[PDB]
Amino acid sequence: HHHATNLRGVMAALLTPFDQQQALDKASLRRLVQFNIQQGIDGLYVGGSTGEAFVQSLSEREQVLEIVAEEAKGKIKLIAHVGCVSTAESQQLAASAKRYGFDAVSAVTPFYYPFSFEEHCDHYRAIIDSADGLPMVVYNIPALSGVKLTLDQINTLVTLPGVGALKQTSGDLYQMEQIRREHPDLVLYNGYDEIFASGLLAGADGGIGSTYNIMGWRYQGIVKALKEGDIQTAQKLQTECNKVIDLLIKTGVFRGLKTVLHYMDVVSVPLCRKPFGPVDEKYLPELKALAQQLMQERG
Amino acid sequence: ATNLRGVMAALLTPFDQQQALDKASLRRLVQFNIQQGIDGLYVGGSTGEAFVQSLSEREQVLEIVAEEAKGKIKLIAHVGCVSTAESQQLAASAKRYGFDAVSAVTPFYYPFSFEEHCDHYRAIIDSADGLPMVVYNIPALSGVKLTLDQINTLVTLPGVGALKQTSGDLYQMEQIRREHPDLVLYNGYDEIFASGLLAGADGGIGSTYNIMGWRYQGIVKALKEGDIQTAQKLQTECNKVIDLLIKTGVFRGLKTVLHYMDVVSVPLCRKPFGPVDEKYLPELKALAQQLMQER
Amino acid sequence: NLRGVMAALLTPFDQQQALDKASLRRLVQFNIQQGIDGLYVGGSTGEAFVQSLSEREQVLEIVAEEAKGKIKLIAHVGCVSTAESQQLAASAKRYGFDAVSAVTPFYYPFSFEEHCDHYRAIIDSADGLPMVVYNIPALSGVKLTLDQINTLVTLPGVGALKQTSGDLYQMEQIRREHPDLVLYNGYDEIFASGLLAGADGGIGSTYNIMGWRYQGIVKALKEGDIQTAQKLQTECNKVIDLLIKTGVFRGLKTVLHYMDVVSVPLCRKPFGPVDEKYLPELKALAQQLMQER
Amino acid sequence: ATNLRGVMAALLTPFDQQQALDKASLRRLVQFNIQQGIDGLYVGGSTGEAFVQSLSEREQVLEIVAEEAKGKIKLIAHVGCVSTAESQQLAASAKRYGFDAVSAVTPFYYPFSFEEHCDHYRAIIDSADGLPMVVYNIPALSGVKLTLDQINTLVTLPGVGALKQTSGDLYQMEQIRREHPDLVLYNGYDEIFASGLLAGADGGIGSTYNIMGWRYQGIVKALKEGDIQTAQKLQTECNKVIDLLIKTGVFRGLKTVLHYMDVVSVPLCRKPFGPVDEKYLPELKALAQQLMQE
Repeated sequence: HHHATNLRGVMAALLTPFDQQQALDKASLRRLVQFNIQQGIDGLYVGGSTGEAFVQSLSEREQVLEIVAEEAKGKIKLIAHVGCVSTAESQQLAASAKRYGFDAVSAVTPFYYPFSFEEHCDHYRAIIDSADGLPMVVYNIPALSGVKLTLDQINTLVTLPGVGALKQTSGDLYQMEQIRREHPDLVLYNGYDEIFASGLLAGADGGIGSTYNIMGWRYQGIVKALKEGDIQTAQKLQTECNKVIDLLIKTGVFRGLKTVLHYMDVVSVPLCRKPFGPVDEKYLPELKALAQQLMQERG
Repeated sequence: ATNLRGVMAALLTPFDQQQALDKASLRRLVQFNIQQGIDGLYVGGSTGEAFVQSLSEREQVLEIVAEEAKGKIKLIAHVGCVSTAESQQLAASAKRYGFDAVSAVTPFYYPFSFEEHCDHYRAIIDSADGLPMVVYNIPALSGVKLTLDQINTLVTLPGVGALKQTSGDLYQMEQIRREHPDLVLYNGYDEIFASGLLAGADGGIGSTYNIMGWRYQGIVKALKEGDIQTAQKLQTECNKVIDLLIKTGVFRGLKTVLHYMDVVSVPLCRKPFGPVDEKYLPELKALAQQLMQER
Repeated sequence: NLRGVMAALLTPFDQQQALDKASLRRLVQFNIQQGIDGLYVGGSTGEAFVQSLSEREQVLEIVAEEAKGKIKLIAHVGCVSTAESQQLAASAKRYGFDAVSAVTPFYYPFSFEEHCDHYRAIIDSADGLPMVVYNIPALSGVKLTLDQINTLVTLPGVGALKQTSGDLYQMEQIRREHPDLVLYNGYDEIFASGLLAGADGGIGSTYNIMGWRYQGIVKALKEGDIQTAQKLQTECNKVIDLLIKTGVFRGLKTVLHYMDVVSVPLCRKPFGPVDEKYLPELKALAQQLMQER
Repeated sequence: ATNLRGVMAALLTPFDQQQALDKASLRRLVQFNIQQGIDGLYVGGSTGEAFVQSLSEREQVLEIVAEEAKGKIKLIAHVGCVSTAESQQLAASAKRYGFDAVSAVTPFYYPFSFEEHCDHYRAIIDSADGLPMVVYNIPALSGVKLTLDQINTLVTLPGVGALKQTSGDLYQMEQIRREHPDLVLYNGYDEIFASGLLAGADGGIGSTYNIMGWRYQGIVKALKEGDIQTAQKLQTECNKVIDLLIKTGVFRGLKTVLHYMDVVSVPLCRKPFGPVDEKYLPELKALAQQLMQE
């Protein structure tokens, strides 16, 4: 619990680049990992939902995990999202994660089927087992999983021996604050980017997100401002993030960020995997507009 | 409507053993919010148990409070009912009693269209005869689930002045604040106050304010001179209290505390609300001594 | 005797949104002739939650003058407030009603225990009338569990469940668990299915236009005329499609306008009027419905 | 696709204690389904624990089923994954084992535009290569809240000859049937099967049919002659079991009953499904004996 103090920070949810055939664009991936590190991001959360995990294989996921150890180990933090519906698939990646040098593992509450809470804790323990002492980030996302944990349940999920943090992809800051109060040293990752500033105020000590792949820096400043006690530009940074977040809801959060990064020239093909479609044409104007904008406010 | 910007207590409505309006306690509770340091009042809301009162009851409360408080603070009158005609009767009555504004929850139970909602609000803003209207939004209890634009359109309606945002979505809070720079934006849920501010609210209307509304102005102060640590500490001490209220049942809890603060005489809510569980009293009893000693 | 096809009465208003007594009366009659086993008085469909207690009492009385000893009359006295529900109940007794009803009190979060008392007080104030416990999650948000349902349908004084839920598994667990219990289908649109899983009746809105069509669904099922039921239900749903699109209450009131029963087809504000463009179909529908019976 | 009409068992996938596919108990469970009265089997669906298998495992299951059942009865391959191409791979495979029908769940987890679903269902029809498709809808587990128009646009995509309707909204079932007199219409919730047939459904695909598909076939029958009273008794007894199988957990519960009837060797579901509770064994045991006789 205390051992996980380091896992604190702003961590990007790495996208997975794909080629004209839907295959892993291995080259574009390699670039993106850099694009991220030169932004000054604290760490990368690899193979999560943003990372398109669920339209890939145990193998394909493992290539990414690997192709990212070669690059980003030692320098920044690496959390490996090893989560599948199957517990055994999860432990395969947890051990592949231990192998490849990773700093922590993480798993989405398994989904589609309605598992009990006892079943949920057994899923997690077994992935920790196979983690061979790597920290666990329990990954909580009701919107998309369909899972609905009480407070007490969530309290129990994070005091399992080997649990080090919480991805809280939830909009409830009453709960976010209740979690802090309860576990005063827990590493509490804000998960919805549209409310980072707000989540930090309730007891977060960092976050994870997908938008960082194109404007990471904005999020670090918000942390700085709060440390400082400068409530004013903190809100300027939240506010500008959501004008981008606003547009990435309109286009498609993944195919938007990728159709951006194609303009920043870090992706040969901005595609997501089927069944996800191509971005609609008329956004290209503004998408082209946003890459062009974002490159200059950094440099 | 900067006059409306503020920490407004959602006034509770006192009853007696026989479930009758307790006007002694109404008046005291009104004074105990003045002396406490509140910017204003929001009378006859959900928190005031509006929907277990008759119109005549909601009128006698309005009248008393303007009697005790007009000129002394801002007063908003929640005049909302499911019926437009009931709602207008109360708008007229609020205007009569000298109120600064009126408010009305989205009308509920039956499905109404968004056009029908707006006409509801047009009709009310009119019987209100010049009072500016606070649109009242509480989706979890109303069951009305408004989009963003729809909410942009309700707030530009003729003679709408403010939005009570009783929502937990601090993304939508920002999108309103960023799209209506001037708008008086009230935070609804007491437990995200600090963060609702950050997201872009300029104040709040809240039920627990009735017992520790300094702690929420104390939140506002703390945030304005960048003392995050006192602010978070407050919210935290607010939620500590909100955790107990959520367990005891919030209105009856809140009243039972004022019953130990000697303000309210019978700590009842109306049937079918029940009494507070006898087991919770020492914790409420000593929340009050605790709280009386902080003020 | 509470068992049957029991039409949820609409409250016809005049051009000033006041109780159109003549039409009210014309609708009691216009229903009475359809075969309907009874009329459900002052429920949601009766626009009750946009009337004062007086106006609701006004209806209970008028109707009970047009109807008592002829058909079954059920009085929905439910408000959010227990005291107010109690009043409408004692009235329903005075006017000599067959049963009272009371939808789970809504808006505020009440405990199931708190609910239970609500009904205990209303069963006392109805002074020996039986209660129709009136479930409706969609509109009230009250999300009842089977176990909670089980105690409520066996509170001493209660005698029936208005099961306004499209969950036909739960219908059967209830028929199973209380084999005698009277239990009304609430969705007009799954009535056929609902008797199949074990409702033995319906309290419904759209019965005000076609009680017989529903009655003849009950016939066919009873008579194993499975082909018939469907045919009917399908024509009973081709309307419900229409009415859902029109505005339902207004839709029905209008149809009763083009049937010469209701002088002015209006609901109270905030329900506005029926769009103009849907008047032809409603008129055609009206003039297709008088043909049958 | 009128030939696809009927009561189909949603096939369970037997596993051993290593969580490896138990191939001798698969074939047995297939033979037990055939011997039982079934019109056909629906393979590697949610009931088949699809979403905890790999593509390989899903393919090896199918193969065993088509070796054992093709010709004899009707065969539907649930080839649905989140990814279109994985569905596409399972699709062609499904055709190599000479299946009658292909199926796929509306892709889940990520929110997909309706358009993006329609294409997905086309790409799988292409690969199905002449095998009809069974649009499989199940809002409760998928979180995909399809409307009426949307659904009508699906089931008229060219190639689609069935809808699996695992939605408990029997008004929607009538609208779909009123609009589509010839569409095969599989009831998906076993606990409202009678009521769903009355609403429109002419077929069924379900998990409980693995232990009492004859009861379900009798409902179709009972109904069609106009014997409501037995349809009723049947559905009420079908429902008595589901009460049971919900308490224990449904797949494992069923795997247990199936174990007692000498069909499945090890009644395990793949983690994170837990084992069934020891306390429920008496009654689960007791249910098997009841059903073998009946």
